[PDB]
Amino acid sequence: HSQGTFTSDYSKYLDSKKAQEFVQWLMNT
Amino acid sequence: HSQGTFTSDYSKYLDSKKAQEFVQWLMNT
Amino acid sequence: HSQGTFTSDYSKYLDSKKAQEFVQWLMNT
Repeated sequence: HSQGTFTSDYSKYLDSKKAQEFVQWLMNT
Repeated sequence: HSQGTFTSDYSKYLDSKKAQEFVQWLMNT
Repeated sequence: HSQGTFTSDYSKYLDSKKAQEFVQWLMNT
C-alpha cells in the first residue's frame, strides 16, 4: 500500500550498473 | 579503544551518496 | 570447473576502489 513498493523495485538498475563494472573491469580499454 | 571506532561511523556518508543516487535515479535531468 | 571461478575472485578490486574512498573520504583535497 502506502509505501507498498519502490525498493522492492529500482535496486537492480544498480546491479545493472554493477554489471557494466564487471566488463568496465573485464575489459577497460 | 585503540581501533575503538571509525567504521562504526563514516559508513553512512556512503549511504548519503547512495541517497543522491535514488534521486540521481528518481529524476536525472 | 565450467563456471569454476571469477567472482570467487575479482570482487576485491571493488574493495580496492572502496578503499580509495575511505581516504577519498579520510582526506579529499
